[PDB]
Amino acid sequence: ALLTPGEVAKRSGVAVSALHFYESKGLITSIRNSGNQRRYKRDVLRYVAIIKIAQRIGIPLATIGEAFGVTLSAKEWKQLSSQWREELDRRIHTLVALRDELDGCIGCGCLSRSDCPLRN
Amino acid sequence: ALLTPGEVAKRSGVAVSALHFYESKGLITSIRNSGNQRRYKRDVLRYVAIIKIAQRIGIPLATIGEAFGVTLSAKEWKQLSSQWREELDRRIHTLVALRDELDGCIGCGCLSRSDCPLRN
Ligand code: FES
Ligand code: FES
Repeated sequence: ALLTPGEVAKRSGVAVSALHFYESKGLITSIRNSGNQRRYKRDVLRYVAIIKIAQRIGIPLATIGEAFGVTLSAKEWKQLSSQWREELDRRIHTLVALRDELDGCIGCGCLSRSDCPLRN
Repeated sequence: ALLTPGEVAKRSGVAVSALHFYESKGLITSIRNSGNQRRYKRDVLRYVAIIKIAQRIGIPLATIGEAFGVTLSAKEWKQLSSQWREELDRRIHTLVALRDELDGCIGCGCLSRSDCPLRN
């Protein structure tokens, strides 16, 4: 039912301080009691789980909350999961693009401020 | 011959403070004079140029210096340029790999701590 900060932590593989962070950026929330004695809900593990994946996928921490704006059913996950992949892919290509800029420049070596793609 | 900090800056597109940084991490060097009146050498533009590309390629700032250990002739560039590309590529795939982990998990949505690749 209600998990202690230390519990969510040990079971989500992240420091308590992170749950704080993830709380400051308003990604997860708590329910104080008897002298602000905080606590979290079962599902919370699911979020942090998703949050990590998200970070691992390269999604900026902010854009996380934004997509966290639209019971974390596989239906919902389908969403964040996709928008994020599609995002990952966009990045993937940006590098593949840079990889190519490199490919050309290697044999060159002019590093011309004026014309070298790597330089622009 | 000798470029003022402000000159290397305006012509390399980076703040003077960066040349400082790039000097702290020992990537470029200066030649004080008449009351520590610093100054840089012609070639220095070339380095910073390379440094930026490097950063743009994703190469960690440290590993820059290390590869800066082995007249910046197209011969030399061939080196750093390659080791870096080869590096970029390795990264490129790591994501393509993650992209796939995602691809599978999307339709799922179990986010099982136990078995979900995205989770490990
Ligand atoms: S190094 Fe000459 S085109 Fe880039
Ligand atoms: S969400 Fe089920 S395998 Fe990853």
